[PDB]
Amino acid sequence: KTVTPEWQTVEKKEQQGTVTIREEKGVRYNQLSSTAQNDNAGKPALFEKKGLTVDANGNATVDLTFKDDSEKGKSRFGVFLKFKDTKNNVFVGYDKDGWFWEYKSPTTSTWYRGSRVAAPETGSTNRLSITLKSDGQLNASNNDVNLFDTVTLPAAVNDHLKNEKKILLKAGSYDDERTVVSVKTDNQEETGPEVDDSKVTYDTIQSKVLKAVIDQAFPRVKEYSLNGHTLPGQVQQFNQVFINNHRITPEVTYKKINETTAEYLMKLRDDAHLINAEMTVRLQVVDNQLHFDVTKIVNHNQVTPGQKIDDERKLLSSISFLGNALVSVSSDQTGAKFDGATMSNNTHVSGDDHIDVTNPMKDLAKGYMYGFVSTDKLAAGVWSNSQNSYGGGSNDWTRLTAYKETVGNANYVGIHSSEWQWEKAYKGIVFPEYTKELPSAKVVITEDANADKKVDWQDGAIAYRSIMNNPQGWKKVKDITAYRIAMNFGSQAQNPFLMTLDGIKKINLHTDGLGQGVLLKGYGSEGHDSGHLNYADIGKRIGGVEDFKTLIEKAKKYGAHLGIHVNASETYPESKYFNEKILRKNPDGSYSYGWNWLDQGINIDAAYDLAHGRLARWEDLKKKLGDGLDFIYVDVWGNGQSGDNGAWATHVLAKEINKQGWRFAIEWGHGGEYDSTFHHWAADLTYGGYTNKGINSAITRFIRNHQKDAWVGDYRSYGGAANYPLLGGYSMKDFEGWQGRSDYNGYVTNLFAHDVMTKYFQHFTVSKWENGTPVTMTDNGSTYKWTPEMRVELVDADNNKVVVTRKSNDVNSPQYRERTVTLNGRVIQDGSAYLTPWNWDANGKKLSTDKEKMYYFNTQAGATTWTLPSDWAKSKVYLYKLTDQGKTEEQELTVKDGKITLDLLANQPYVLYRSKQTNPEMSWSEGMHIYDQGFNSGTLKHWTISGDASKAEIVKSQGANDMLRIQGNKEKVSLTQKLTGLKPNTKYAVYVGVDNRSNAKASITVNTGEKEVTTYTNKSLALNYVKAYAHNTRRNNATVDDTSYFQNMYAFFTTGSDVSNVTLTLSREAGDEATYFDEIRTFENNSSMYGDKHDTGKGTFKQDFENVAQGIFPFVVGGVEGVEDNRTHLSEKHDPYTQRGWNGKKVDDVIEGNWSLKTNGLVSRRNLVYQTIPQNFRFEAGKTYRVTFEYEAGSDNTYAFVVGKGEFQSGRRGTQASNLEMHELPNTWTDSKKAKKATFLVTGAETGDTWVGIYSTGNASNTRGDSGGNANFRGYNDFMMDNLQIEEITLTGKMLTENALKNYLPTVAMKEAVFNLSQADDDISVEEARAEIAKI
Ligand SMILES: [Ca+2]
Ligand SMILES: [Ca+2]
Ligand code: NA
Repeated sequence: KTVTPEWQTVEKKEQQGTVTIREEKGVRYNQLSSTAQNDNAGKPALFEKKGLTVDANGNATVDLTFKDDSEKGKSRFGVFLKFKDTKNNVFVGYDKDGWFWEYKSPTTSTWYRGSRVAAPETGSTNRLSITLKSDGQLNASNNDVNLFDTVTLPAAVNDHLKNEKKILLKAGSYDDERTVVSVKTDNQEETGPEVDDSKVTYDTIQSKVLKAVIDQAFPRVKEYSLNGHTLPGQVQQFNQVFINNHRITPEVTYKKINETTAEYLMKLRDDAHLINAEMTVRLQVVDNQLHFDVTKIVNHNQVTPGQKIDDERKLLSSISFLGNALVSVSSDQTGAKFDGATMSNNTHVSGDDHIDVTNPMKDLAKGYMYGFVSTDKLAAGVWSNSQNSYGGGSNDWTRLTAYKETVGNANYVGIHSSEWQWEKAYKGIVFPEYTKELPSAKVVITEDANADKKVDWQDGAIAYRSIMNNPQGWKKVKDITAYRIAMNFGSQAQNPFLMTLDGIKKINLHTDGLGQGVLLKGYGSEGHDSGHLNYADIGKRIGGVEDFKTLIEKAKKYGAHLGIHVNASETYPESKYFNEKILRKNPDGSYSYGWNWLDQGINIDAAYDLAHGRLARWEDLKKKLGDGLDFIYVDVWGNGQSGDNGAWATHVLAKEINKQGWRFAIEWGHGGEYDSTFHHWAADLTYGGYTNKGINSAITRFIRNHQKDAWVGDYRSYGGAANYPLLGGYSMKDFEGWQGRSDYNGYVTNLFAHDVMTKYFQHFTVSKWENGTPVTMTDNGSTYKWTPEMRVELVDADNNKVVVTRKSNDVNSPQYRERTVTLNGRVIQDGSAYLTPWNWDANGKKLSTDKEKMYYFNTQAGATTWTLPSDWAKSKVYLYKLTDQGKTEEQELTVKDGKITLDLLANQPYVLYRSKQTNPEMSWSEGMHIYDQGFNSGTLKHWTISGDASKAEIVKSQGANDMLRIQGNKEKVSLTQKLTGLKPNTKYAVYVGVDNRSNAKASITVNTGEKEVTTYTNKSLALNYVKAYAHNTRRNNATVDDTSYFQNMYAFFTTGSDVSNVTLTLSREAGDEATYFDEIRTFENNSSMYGDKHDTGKGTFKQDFENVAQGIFPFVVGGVEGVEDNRTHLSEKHDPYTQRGWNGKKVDDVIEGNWSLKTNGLVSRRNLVYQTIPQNFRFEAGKTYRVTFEYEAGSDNTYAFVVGKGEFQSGRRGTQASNLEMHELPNTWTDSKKAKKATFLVTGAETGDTWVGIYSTGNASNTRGDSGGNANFRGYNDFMMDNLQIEEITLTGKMLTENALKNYLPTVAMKEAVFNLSQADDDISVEEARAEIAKI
């Protein structure tokens, strides 16, 4: 008997309730109760379970079954996640009035308005799921009912609770009322009507191999028979359908077209429900398949896609043959069994049902995705194109429904097609024709199909592949081994298109031609989460359409497939397609705001969007890009931001995308089961926790493992299916920016550790799946039982046979986590090492004999011996070490009676070949006008060095990222290349990224043949805080000593008519310390900032922001939010939406022209938002300048103009905030219709060291009674700059007193000292000036 509670009250004396163990009905519980000495505010009864705690990766999951034992309407229950205290937490729970979320923190505390799901009824049983992630993405469901739309915690709120690991249940009291809930513990230790065929007239259609007995009155199969064996269809007559969810007995006329084909015309009429249609069903046998097809529908009501309709009831919306089993099995038959699959993304809970059809037996009426019935002799499987959904979770994608039906002494289980869809409409407007897809289902019948001398669901599964749908593009999945995100954000152009080609080339070498998948996140507009919906708006700062086309063409040669990250759920005002009609509104007419980051977005009504030309937008992208693109990754879709993102809506989206020739990929793992080939939740193992991963179904994975990356990969933490799956499963990493990750070594290692074998298996189809003994595990706050897979067999078109076997059934054994793989009887993997053949090129084509190869990888040291196949056995054999320079350290191995022994470096890939091989010339950085732009070629030979060439060399950053370094040179060292492929008489920009730790001059110089422009830096003084950038200052990316001061150094120039002798020169003067360079980028640019001219030179400096090459030049982003997707960027005009007045917006996004420099929401941070650095603009020693700009600010004194010098807050004297010269700026709308103008006099410190910038003060903003998105959208918390001008002048005392006057007047309008300033002597000295101004 159990005396041990799974739950206990917390230790805080006053937050204590009463835990008690209670065993009632079948089940055991722990009853949590509140007491008299509790309340619902500071001192509620809190409870706590060992293990239940935010996971290593910062995701909180709760999956709690319970029942409410409180008096009806008297309960206040919920879960606290990431709990710090009563006023610092996230909460999901209910009260009288239903389910809500709520969060509390200094910055922001609110809860859920908007209609709630009703609270649980007393005693009813509740399966609660809650997820809070690292994104701050909160979702919850109760008994598979979504409780609310996804909420994302704001940056401020999430950052504060990021570290909190507490997960508590709350039970609150109020006066006499108490909360009492019983949580379900982990530990818990026939007749029916007979048939009457007397009036039925049957018929038979038959192929060579399959015969089906069919009714002449209604399209139903009585039985099938293959090779004398039988399976029933629908034994009892049911001559009724459901149209628009209404029961209707059709008027049917029948006609047999030929021996294989019969068809029925079916009239459907119900005046009371405005039904008046006819349809033609066709039943056809082909080989061993029965095809059920509605071949024609006619709605006699008048309906026209695109046109509005007066009464949605006149549409023929849904057709249901539910009640007619397409195939079934009888408990009278031997081996009677049904097996089905339902959606599960919980690594602990399989989604599969395995039911013996017996009499007696349990009720069965359930939706399924895949379904099979089998006897001892035959198996059948059913397919349907139904996009029915019975609900969320396991009720979704339920294209089949299985039913128990008692007929006489027999229990039948039959598989029916779920409801079909047809004419649908949104707010009266009928959807486009292409949304309609004629209903269709198929049955396949099979004898043994995997030669194990028994007939079960697996035999159905094998047969099922010839009737099922297949995700468009699925054939490519096998050979995409290296997926990766290349990211751009905030006008920064972190990963230009042509530059991505270098990374493709790099991986090509290190993997010896394995296939790649690069997802361009921020390909459009300014980057990621900018200009959503305008899919055709390829981003100009990363190379425009021209470069994106080049990237696609040249990537083919390396098996690099490209995709783009899009969003069909949300848009920002900047966008072209942004417009009030497309926006989503709540019942009360307020906007459904999306997330606030660069700008505050607004959700869109996807239904409206579909009804109003969304297809046009895909076709524009296609017209713009042309052929070449592989896939489209649709972010967000699934979270209900944009409304209905169900099976039906998702199918329609996928068809739009597919129709352009593109593959479909989604974020959601629940999502797009019918069409997707890639799910981020499945692929990125460390994200969302154990309940948000891939499809946990042996049946589904059996069927489709080779077609998509959608499965449960290896992640020991998550347990269950995730504890070393035998088929592996794609595990993703990256090094080109995503989530601040730019470490290259770990990318390749992971690739061989997990993905090579995962992809090997995808070159075969599963044919046998054998499970072992149930085993007990304990993780993520529970103890649960799990049946692992023990043996999987796969097969090939050419009869090759792979056999994967787990080396132990014992979960405590380490060999539980080990497998052996045999190819045709021969061992290719055992435990930590494998030696796999790989006989396919990057694009999956068969490699020619002479190019066939094997890969070796071993996660430990130690010798391993391998038997060679017959065609390698009597041969020479060469081992190569694979590095970022390709094949290295060639080594002839010794073969000994068909065996070789490898004793090599652990976690290092090697490739074996039958003959000597060489690496090819990569043509690095091609199209970028320079060779090896990022120093990946292992050599500086291409550079003309001048000086002591030993003082320059390529070195690796702390992120394994190659860089040029010059150091310890006692004389000038310089490296020169000629710029290639330039256009005559054309304006250009070039930058090299530079991080200079020496005071010595580090310079970039272009010489056009007609002119020479130069730009230089001394010791760098600005840390790099751009999260998506390779050389930001995170440890894993730091240059050296855990810091990075990398910033782009520019030179602007113009070619003359002769381009044959344009050279670029990086150089460094004498110094001991190091300068590091990386990433030389040269590109067309039409700015003119230097005395109204383009070329770098003397003259007044002006930035109107209209022709910025990249970034926020001459500023660089500061440390105000640490290394981050910085919330300062170039904002784009789209009038009226981005300007004053629209939706109550208080300030302009763009002050003049089409572009301005916008900061969003960074108020009250006490830190530098951005600053100049000397290499972008140098305030020269002793000279005085007049800095001038126009600006908008939505609150008084939230942002300030600052003059500083040296490295800000570097711990050196006077680099502190106090010591900056600071000018707080007032708001620009309360008393003005346009941006105000600022003027400052700045004199360069003698250390050549000075800079100016914008600082976020400690003052609070003033949102004028607004809040939420309204507050964000309207710019109370924003700051915009435009029309910068810096101009050298002659400092004089008078000059100072005049500028002071202008700066002190605004105070005077709400004195005598200031009047006296205005009549200061024309020749006041700078001293007396400062004297007087100080006294004001
Ligand atoms: Ca079999
Ligand atoms: Ca402008
Ligand atoms: Na923007």
